[PDB]
Amino acid sequence: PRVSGDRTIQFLTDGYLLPSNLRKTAGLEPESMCPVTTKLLGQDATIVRGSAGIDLFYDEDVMQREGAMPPVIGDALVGKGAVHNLDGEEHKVRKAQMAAMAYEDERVAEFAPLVAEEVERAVAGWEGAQGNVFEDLSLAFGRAAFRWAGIDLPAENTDELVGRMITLLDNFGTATGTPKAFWQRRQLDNWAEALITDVREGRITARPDCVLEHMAQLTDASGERVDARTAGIELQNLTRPTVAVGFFASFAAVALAENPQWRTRINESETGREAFAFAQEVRRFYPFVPMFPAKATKDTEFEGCPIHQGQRVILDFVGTLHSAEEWDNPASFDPERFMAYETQSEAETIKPFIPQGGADVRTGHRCPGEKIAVTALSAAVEALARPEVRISAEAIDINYSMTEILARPKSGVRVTVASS
Ligand code: HEM
Ligand SMILES: CCCCCCCCCCCCCCCC(=O)O
Ligand SMILES: [Cl-]
Repeated sequence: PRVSGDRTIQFLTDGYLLPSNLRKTAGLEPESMCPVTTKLLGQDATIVRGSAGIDLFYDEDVMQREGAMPPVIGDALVGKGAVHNLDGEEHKVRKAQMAAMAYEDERVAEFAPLVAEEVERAVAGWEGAQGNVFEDLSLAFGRAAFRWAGIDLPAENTDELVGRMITLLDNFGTATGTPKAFWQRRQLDNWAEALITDVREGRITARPDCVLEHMAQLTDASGERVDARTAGIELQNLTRPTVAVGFFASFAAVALAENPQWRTRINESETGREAFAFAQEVRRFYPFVPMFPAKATKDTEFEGCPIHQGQRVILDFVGTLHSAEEWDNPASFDPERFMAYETQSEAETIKPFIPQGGADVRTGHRCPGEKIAVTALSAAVEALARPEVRISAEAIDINYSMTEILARPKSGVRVTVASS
């Protein structure tokens, strides 16, 4: 199944609709698990979804990541030289040092009280006032992330830097926004490089064993220290993605307005299980990652389709999270599908549940921040569900576009907290 012509522009105009549009244009039936091949940026690109597509995408014998992401996205979103671009042993060594910070249960347990504290502070600012879920909880997450990482700055400096990360996250994916994203990337990179260099030269003392200290000590596979700008880029890769949970927190507010019986179950629970399952179904249901790219390292073959060395393989995330072959009633928002699960570690066993990637965190490229993200999103869900929180139901607060990346309600979701 091919679609003719170069569809680079159609990737921009369709956003999250691109993979299902191309499958339709190729003549596949709805719910087909057949690959579809198009041309993107001058080369073939084969879009796959579902469990067999996950296995291909994460097979590092045949897939590499270097060069797979277009730099206009990647250089702005993750920075040059980031772990996302690395392959083989250099990737393994870099990923081990970053997963040691984000994915270890002891460090996640350090983050939990910080994000609960910052979320409660944001929600307190809504009392009798006009709040914004996306802007205010993204800022709360960023404040928690900076304190968690040991980035110790005056309050106004932290807020300004988190503000830059929000502006970057809110703009990297459109033609109008990309110069704004690249400007923020340069300022943030300059800031993080100077902070890393300050720690390495003794001008700033990091808390022992904190994330900032471990990023200043970042080394490569030969044993040499990674240059200071790249280490600052990796420090951002352990704080900016936490700010980005604000997108999921916006959707969670929409979902609580739309599911009042689940909201009641959360408010009446003492276990946290409903809020956890609700947070997971927000990540399953709502669009965040549209798709993700890799490049073939050698000629191979997937379900009768030839894969040429150098071409892209694109894992369709929306189509995997919404596949009728992988999920019962995938168009239904239904937290019951996660109610039997207790932790994010247990949720990893669900093979098509890949909102932040698939396969294994330490041996592959899968996101090492899912425990952090579910912790932050769960804290948001619990606070948003409380009955004094009044979530606006107007069309600009509740609806969101599927043709723009990243997606969120246009208003950010307006909220207020009832006060006497
Ligand atoms: C806001 C929710 C988040 C989403 C939707 C998200 C999504 C993703 C995705 C799709 C990937 C790529 C997986 C792959 O290459 O196969 C990724 C990688 C990564 N994420 Fe996340 N992420 C989130 C939160 C976080 C958090 C909280 C952290 C850490 C604090 C984090 C750090 C990373 C890192 C370091 C990588 C690169 C891993 C690698 O290439 O080996 N992310 N993320
Ligand atoms: C022409 C487009 C091809 C593929 C485009 C993929 C867009 C990727 C966007 C999501 C990347 C995951 C990182 C999210 C969290 C963060 O880095 O702050
Ligand atoms: Cl299911």
